[PDB]
Amino acid sequence: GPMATAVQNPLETVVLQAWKDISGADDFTTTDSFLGHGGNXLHFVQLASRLQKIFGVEVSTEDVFRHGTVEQLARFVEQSRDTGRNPAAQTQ
Repeated sequence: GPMATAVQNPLETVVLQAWKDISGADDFTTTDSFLGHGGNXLHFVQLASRLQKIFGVEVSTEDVFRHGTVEQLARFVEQSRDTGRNPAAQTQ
């Protein structure tokens, strides 16, 4: 479902959709955790750089491992996507 599951992130719905294709976890939700649902270490690597494409943001294994959930991934991504470059550039 296009942007069906969106817990305050319109993006998070594409993130788990990748994991469904990568690992095959169809019953993986956005607020659910990869590692809590059972994830394979190399698939985090694949996922990360897969997400990097659809996010347009620099994503490596570190981030998908740290946030644990695609909800918390989209949480930072949507902000990085909105702000673009120059991290936290205030008083522009």
